[PDB]
Amino acid sequence: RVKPSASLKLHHDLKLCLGDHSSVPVALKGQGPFTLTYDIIETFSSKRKTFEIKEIKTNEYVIKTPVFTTGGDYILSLVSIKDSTGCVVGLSQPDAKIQVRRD
Repeated sequence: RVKPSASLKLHHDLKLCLGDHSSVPVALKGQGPFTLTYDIIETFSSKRKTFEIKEIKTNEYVIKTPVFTTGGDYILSLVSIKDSTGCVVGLSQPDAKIQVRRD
């Protein structure tokens, strides 16, 4: 039994322009086919984005965050992960920040 999760390698906020997307490298936790769910959430209000990649067997995967067509402030956090037996684990490990601006 393992406690799976994610540990982002991007160790600070990202400076983007408008219409920019980002790429946050994450050395993920949990060894085996895990369903990795994470939230790219806005601190701006509630445009919380959610992405789920099943059976991540990587433990070192750089994530590509969707294009931000508006300068704002976002945090990529971890929602939940899933063991290959179908066991969802509450993810609470380091998060990333994506700060988008308008050029």
